[PDB]
Amino acid sequence: MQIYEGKLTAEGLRFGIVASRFNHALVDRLVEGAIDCIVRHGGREEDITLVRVPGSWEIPVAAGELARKEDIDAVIAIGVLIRGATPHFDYIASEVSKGLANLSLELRKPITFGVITADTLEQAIERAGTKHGNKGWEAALSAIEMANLFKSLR
Amino acid sequence: MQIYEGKLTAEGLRFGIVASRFNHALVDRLVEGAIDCIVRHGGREEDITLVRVPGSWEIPVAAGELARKEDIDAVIAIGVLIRGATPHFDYIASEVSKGLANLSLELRKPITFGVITADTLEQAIERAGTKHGNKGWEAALSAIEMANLFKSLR
Amino acid sequence: MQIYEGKLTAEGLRFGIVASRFNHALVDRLVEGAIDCIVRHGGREEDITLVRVPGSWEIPVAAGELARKEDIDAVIAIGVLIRGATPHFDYIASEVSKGLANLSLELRKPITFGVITADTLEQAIERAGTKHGNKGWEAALSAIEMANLFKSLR
Amino acid sequence: MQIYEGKLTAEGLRFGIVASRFNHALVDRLVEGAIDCIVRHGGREEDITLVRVPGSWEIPVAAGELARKEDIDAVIAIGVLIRGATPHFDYIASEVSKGLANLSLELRKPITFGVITADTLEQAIERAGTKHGNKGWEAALSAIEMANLFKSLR
Amino acid sequence: MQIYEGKLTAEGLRFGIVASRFNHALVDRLVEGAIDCIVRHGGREEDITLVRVPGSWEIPVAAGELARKEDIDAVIAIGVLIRGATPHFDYIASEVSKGLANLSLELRKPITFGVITADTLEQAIERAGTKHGNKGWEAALSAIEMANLFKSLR
Amino acid sequence: MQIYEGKLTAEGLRFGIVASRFNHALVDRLVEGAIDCIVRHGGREEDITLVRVPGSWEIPVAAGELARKEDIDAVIAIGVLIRGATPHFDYIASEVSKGLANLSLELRKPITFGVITADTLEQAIERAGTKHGNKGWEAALSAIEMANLFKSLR
Amino acid sequence: MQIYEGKLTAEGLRFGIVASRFNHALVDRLVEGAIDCIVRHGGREEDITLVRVPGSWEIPVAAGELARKEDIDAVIAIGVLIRGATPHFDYIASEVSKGLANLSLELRKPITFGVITADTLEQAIERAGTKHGNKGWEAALSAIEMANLFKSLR
Repeated sequence: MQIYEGKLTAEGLRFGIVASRFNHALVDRLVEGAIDCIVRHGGREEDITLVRVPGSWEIPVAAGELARKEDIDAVIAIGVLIRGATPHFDYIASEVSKGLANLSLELRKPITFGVITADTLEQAIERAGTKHGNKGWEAALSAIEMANLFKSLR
Repeated sequence: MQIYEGKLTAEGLRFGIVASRFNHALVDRLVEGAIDCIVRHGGREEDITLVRVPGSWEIPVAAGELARKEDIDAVIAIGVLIRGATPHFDYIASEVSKGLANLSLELRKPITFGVITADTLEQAIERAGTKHGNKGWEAALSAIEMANLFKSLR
Repeated sequence: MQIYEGKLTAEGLRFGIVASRFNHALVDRLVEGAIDCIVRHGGREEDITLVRVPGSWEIPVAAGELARKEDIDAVIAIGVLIRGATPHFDYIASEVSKGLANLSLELRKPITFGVITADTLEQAIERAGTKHGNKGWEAALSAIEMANLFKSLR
Repeated sequence: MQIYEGKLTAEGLRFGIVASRFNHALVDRLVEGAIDCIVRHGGREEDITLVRVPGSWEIPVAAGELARKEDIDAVIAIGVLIRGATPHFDYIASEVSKGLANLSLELRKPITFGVITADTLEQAIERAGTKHGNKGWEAALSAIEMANLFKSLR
Repeated sequence: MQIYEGKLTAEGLRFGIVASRFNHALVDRLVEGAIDCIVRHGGREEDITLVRVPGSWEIPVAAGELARKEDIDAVIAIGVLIRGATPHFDYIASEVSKGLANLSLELRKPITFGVITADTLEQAIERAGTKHGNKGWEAALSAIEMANLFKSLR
Repeated sequence: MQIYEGKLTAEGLRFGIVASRFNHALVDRLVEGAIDCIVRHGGREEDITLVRVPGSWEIPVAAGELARKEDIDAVIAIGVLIRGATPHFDYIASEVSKGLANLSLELRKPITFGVITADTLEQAIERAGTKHGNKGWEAALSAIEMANLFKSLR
Repeated sequence: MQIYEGKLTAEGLRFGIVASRFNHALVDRLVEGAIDCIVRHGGREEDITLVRVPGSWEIPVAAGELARKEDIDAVIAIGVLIRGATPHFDYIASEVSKGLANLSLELRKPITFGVITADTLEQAIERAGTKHGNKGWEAALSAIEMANLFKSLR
């Protein structure tokens, strides 16, 4: 059988991170976790490009610029959405996830989903470096794997 | 009437399988079922390409690379999503299904959906080689049929 | 006012029918109804092309091949989805409807929706040749009208 | 500041109306409303093109043909969907709205949404020329404004 | 086996329609439906004879005159009965259905039943061109089939 | 289309009225209403023939004599049934309506149904010249229309 | 038949608007809506006369002065009443509506009713440029139609 897979060593890999600023007390923990994952898997901090945008709505259009760079191997999208009183959350979460997924297919380049979409603040806290882990660290680990996979698959 | 259909013998057919790693104790049973269905329908194991990706989110972008290969007749997407506490599942399930369906139409090549989308762990276990069958085996059987069909349709 | 409309006589019209095999005891009644509608409206059975696929998921990619044929005036998509225990139904029904609607716009050719999307088995039986009619007959009648319409509109 | 807006006089404007036939006792009041709004705003009835299609599902593909005409300034989509027993309504309403919205962007031409999407028959009756007005008349007024706006914006 | 059936093309067929005036806001949609079905199946509008009578009670005696015409191939009976406070409805619906059924047998000529017999106003509205279709259109389609059938059977 | 209808002017028309005597305090108001309708629509009182019978049961056999007269253009049947304690009402109401409907078809002559069939005395009072109108006036108006119709239809 | 109607183009039309000041946060949205409706239907802002009065009670006497002007084609009355704790609202709403209706008849000149009469503050907000529209815009549209009508009717 032909088997393709990505290892988890990040030597020589170059990452773009797009991180929104809303809910920054939680997004900043996700960014810390993504950078930590990259660096302790052997990626250099100098080969990370960090783009900041105001809210999760603006993540896609910035990720589309970063993922078009030839010297970016994968993009990690980071943000925190917490449901408020209206259906606003539904439309933002829907379009942020659709836009990143579409951009990954269009550009044929891994874009990983480090965006929390929580009903409650407690759930967001749990996923931003407390009892359910750190979704930024997880999205960066996925991006390492996918960049390594794409060195033979793409 | 002109009637087009695919038979279920897999001699000479070449398959791509993209299988995510999350929930691997269940995904691995789906992969076993897909390979068994191919091989005991006459397909050779050497004509299977298996691509591993970290999560269901990353299945589409890998399936788009595999489906673009001229020597792949059909792609079988395999993964297991189980709803958690937040709406995350909804956005991942929505984009994985949308991306695979879109890629199948864009590339005019059968891509079959062996991805469980369960509300509970019990429902995923049921569909991964226990009391409700094996969705990997089912998605491979669909891909056999579709690849045969496309020998005259495409 | 300029008024465009399609009549319901099917002389000289050529139809493609894509029908899935899952829930075949019901889909086969929808296929009977579509062929009967075409033939008793004056269409010839020789000018029907029937393509079988395993499940509703595979309808779109087969319909995209049939709709691209220059000698097919309209495509009728036929299948039966019944909700199960998990959200699987939602993702399949969503992508089958999206893919067919998208193909119709991309290819500028009528593709009619004879796909039952039922919560219960009883509702599917009602719509497959019993007390609420036959959705295959209805989708064929719509395709007759739209093909005649497009003789002047397209 | 530069300010662009459309007035509501319809002299010289040319409209396409696509109206489905299902629920025709209500759709026909919406069509009456749209024509009345155009004509009493100064538009000529001869400058209306009316296309009939069988159901709301078929509105998009017909609107795509009408909106491509160089001599059509805006398209008004008219139809009535009323929820039935199954989830069918959800998929039809979803793709009709998606397809019109997408066509408007692709063709860079206003397409207005005079499609009722009601849970009950009572709600549809209210919106088709009774206590909550006439959605046909409203979609026509929007299309007059948009066609005038696009004489300077487009 | 000898098989007799009628097709649904209406070329050269000549219809009588008897339509009562009570509940005319609904009956008039049934009449619209019957004429539309005839005409778009290929029947000429000039070959329709429309007789108006005051109530459903008077439909039979008028249908008896129309069905005796040698140049009428089938009669379509159209009316709307809605149950009131007394048992009146029962006696009217009973004799209207009995009288049409008896006339069809006595005159050996198809007479189709496009008469709504509803418990509620809502039910009548549903059946006169809204969510349960148009009983006029249905009774016309039956009369087209029956007139064609009788060209070989009678 | 050929269109047959009756106007509501009664000049030269000749009517037979058969009215029972039971519940005469109510039937006599129905008779007043029928004569008033005829006369103020231009019919002459001299061209009315009134036949009295004891009960609603006897209306049909008397109406069959009046309808056979060559110089009677239409017959109006008038009576009031009110449900009692036993099923008697059901059998009388059933046979009176059946007999009148049958005679109209046999004799090919309009016979209109001005017979109240009420569950309560209050419902009969409502329909005999109070809050729900006068069923004798209504049956006479129907007979005027049908006699004028039959001048061209019969 | 002779048919008189007003179109909705406002070229050359001259309007008087009488608007009270109580509940001005809402009345001022109604005034914006009336002026916008006039101007975007082709009326000139220079041909509007606006009269301010303290409360709805004072609208009639000011409207009677404006309606008597030979160069005013129609008057639009604008104000917002919201029920308070006492029956005061009833007497004010009753006399404002009576006075305007009476003046319109006495002076034979259209006076349109853009006065909200609400039980609650929420209902007034809904009708002053939010979810149930803008009653000032609606009263202006009615005044445009009636002024055009009276060019031939008066």
